[PDB]
Amino acid sequence: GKSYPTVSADYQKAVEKAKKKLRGFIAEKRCAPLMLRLAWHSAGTFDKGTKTGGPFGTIKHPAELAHSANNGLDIAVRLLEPLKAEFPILSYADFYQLAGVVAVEVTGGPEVPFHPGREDKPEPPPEGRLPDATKGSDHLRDVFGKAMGLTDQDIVALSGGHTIGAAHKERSGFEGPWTSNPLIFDNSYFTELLSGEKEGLLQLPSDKALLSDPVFRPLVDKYAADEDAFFADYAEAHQKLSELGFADA
Ligand code: HEM
Ligand SMILES: [K+]
Repeated sequence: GKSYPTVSADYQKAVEKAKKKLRGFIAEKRCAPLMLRLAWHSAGTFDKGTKTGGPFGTIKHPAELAHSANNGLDIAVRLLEPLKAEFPILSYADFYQLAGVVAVEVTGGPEVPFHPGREDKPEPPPEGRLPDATKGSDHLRDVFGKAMGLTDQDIVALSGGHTIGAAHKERSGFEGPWTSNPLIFDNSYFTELLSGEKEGLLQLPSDKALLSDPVFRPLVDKYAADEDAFFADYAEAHQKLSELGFADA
């Protein structure tokens, strides 16, 4: 149910230019996982019943960066500020979601469709909407389903974002990468989840919840067996995530 707004030709030119500069910047800085996290924490605050939160640029506000869920994302915001300044016509809202799309692309992931037009809104949402890594399936459905409005399939596929990156004990308190190749976007997150705990690799309680839930586990199995299937479902889910509350909800 998306009706994307019209933007000027100059806006579209800046999107295309920004997309290329973001590739080079994110690849050079090796910061794709952090940028994916920044885009996801931007979007993941959307509450469908109130139409508040969502990918509308508020994460750059000190009040939202201060949310404990967002520990470390001020680094992300700061890294992007010089490049953002080369594209004054773009909203921050669009710029951060574009960075998330590019982060997935430059690590070898699917090409997530991107539509411009998000406005930068004045009020950040209240703290507390992002998921708690220590809880399980009911909690994930509360947050992704009841608040954001995403499907069970979306929850499993988007969990596969942890195929890149790592936790840091000084940010969340968890520590280490989920995969042996944490700058490579692939289905390894699910293959590690199936195989048991391997030394040095991370599994959060929220990751493990996917293995015991009757709806989530067949999705984990599909994705571990079929990377192409993972990529298709991932791209659908990331696009939906990046567009919550935008161009209709
Ligand atoms: C399903 C529920 C989720 C929970 C409970 C969760 C929890 C976390 C936690 C605790 C960390 C480590 C933060 C740190 O110490 O640096 C993390 C990082 C990460 N998350 Fe998630 N996450 C979830 C879903 C998502 C989604 C939906 C995506 C993108 C699709 C995502 C992408 C990432 C990435 C890329 C990292 C690594 C960041 C880095 O390397 O700096 N997460 N997440
Ligand atoms: K990987």
